[PDB]
Amino acid sequence: QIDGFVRTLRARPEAGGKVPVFVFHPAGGSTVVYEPLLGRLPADTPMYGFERVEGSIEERAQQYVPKLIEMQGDGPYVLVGWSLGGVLAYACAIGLRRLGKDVRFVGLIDAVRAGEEIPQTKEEIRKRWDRYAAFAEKTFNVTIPAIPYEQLEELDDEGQVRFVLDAVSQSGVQIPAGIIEHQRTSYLDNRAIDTAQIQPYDGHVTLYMADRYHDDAIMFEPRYAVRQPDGGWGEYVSDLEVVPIGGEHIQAIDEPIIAKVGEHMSRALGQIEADRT
Ligand SMILES: CCC(C)(C)c1ccc(S(=O)(=O)N[C@@H](Cc2ccccc2)[C@@H](O)Cc2nc(N(C)C)no2)cc1
Ligand SMILES: CCC(C)(C)c1ccc(S(=O)(=O)N[C@@H](Cc2ccccc2)[C@@H](O)Cc2nc(N(C)C)no2)cc1
Repeated sequence: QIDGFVRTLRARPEAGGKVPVFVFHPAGGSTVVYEPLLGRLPADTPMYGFERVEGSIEERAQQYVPKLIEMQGDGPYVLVGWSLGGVLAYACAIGLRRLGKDVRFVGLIDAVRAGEEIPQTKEEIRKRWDRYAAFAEKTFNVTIPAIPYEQLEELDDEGQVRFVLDAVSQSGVQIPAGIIEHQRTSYLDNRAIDTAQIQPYDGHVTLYMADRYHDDAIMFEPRYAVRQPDGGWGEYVSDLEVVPIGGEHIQAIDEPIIAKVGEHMSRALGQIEADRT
């Protein structure tokens, strides 16, 4: 079922069988988010999921790649991710092609960059914690105390979350460990994405593109309110296919919208099966 950070969603047969689909977890989720999609792919398509690991996007990809190669050798690799999962899947594609492997398909499920660039100032840090508090108040129906932003401004990201945690606690909200963990790791995944530089990629990428970011995303980061038609990826990917799916970011992995992703993706997998012969 789960081996290290690999989840089997559908095991491959001992020999032969279709090309496996590798899916990568989003922020604050496991790879069980990909079950609806699995149900929209051909019968007997294997699927394996990469769960969370620590580091820069690059350092995460560096841990996934040894395992991808252990499971699939030379290729063909099919790599899919929703949201952060999409960033991870693409990082892995970069790395696999550089090692001389065969990546046939990268499917970014609404992995869309913020419409504008995020400063790097002490003011932005203050504003981001403000937005996080408003999100946490709405999401958990609690009161978050005002933070003294001096002596937090100067810390790194982990130092910043540690301090906000001590502040929430000292105000008298005891947070379940599971929730502390989840929100810390999600926040740090967001920071990993933001500080990563996207690398050019001369393979085929498919971007499944929703209409907009959902409310909580826009509340957390207002720049998600604006989208480039190419999701920010046209800069880096010469062979980019953009498939419109409608709806919001958060509905992209739910029915009915995942039927569009699944239909399109099935034909891609069909072509790949036709050629392995
Ligand atoms: C559901 C997975 C996924 C990837 C789609 C997701 C993960 C996390 C979030 S969140 O961080 O922005 N909000 C969460 C806040 C929380 C964290 C930890 C413990 C309890 C709660 C929940 O509200 C989310 C959630 N949705 C549901 N539904 C039943 C819709 N349950 O939890 C949003 C979507
Ligand atoms: C830390 C608190 C919380 C729950 C609000 C949060 C914030 C930010 C993220 S995120 O970094 O994973 N943001 C996602 C959009 C979203 C917002 C909000 C919720 C889910 C999802 C995509 O924006 C990622 C993503 N980046 C890209 N790029 C191309 C850079 N593609 O997808 C995740 C949870």
